[PDB]
Amino acid sequence: EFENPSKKCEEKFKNDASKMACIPHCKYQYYGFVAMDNNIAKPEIRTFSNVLIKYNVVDKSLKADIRKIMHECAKKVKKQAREDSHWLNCRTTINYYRCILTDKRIGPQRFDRAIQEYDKTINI
Repeated sequence: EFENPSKKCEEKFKNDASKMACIPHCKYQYYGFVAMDNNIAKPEIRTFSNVLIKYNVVDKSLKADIRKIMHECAKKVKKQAREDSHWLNCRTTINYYRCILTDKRIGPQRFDRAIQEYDKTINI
C-alpha cells in the first residue's frame, strides 16, 4: 500500500506534540528538498528548483537565480540552527521555507500549490 508523503508523514506524527513542525520536515525529506541528515546541498537544490520551475512558480529563465538564493538560504539556515538546543527538532525545513519565501519573486500561494501537486505524484 503506497501513500503520498503528506499522508505518510501525518500518520508518523499523529501522536506527537511537535507534529506542526515535523510533518512539513518529514515531507520535504521525502520530496528530496532536505537530506535525511538535514543537510541542504547541490542535489537537494537541484531537485527543489526543478519542481518549482516545472510548476511555473517562477519563470524557467530564473533557474540560476533561484538556485543561488537556495544556496544562500541553506547557509543561513545552517547558521541559524547552530546554537539550537539538542531537543529542537524539524527546524531545518521551517527555516529553509521561510528563507526561500523572503525572495521577493516567489508567491507563497503558488509555491504551496506546486508542492501540494508534486506531493500527489509521489507514491511511497
